Amino acid sequence: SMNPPPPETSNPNKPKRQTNQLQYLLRVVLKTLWKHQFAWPFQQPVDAVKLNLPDYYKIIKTPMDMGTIKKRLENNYYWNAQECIQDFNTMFTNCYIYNKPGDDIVLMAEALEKLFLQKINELPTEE
Ligand SMILES: Cc1noc(C)c1-c1cc(O)cc([C@@H](O)c2cccnc2)c1
Repeated sequence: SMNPPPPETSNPNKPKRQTNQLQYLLRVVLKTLWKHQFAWPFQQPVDAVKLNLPDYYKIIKTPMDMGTIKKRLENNYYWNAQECIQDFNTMFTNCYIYNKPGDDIVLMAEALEKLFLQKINELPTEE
């Protein structure tokens, strides 16, 4: 079995812009979620081969993870904060679609999501 290519993190054709909100997403939001005790399953793309989940990429067609998000932030991939917020949302929603409501991995995602939303409440206004 095989994993798909990861989500795009480099594209010289895509216009880029640094914004105070993007800087906050890296320096506050991502950094805080990354250090959380439940972050580890989310720090890299799901390796469906290693985890013996052959159905994963049949069910999840818009994959996303914090490793990818970290690279997109550090390598200035984004034009705006909404693109980055959408990536986090995709990551959470994927987890909830693929797994069962009770599952440990779901409780971990929910903890991270609660935290994420608290941090998004302090998103600075655009300079
Ligand atoms: C994220 C995500 N979304 O769907 C799946 C499935 C994962 C996932 C990713 C991993 O890297 C490891 C594990 C699994 O071994 C685990 C981790 C923690 C608790 N309970 C189970 C699950």
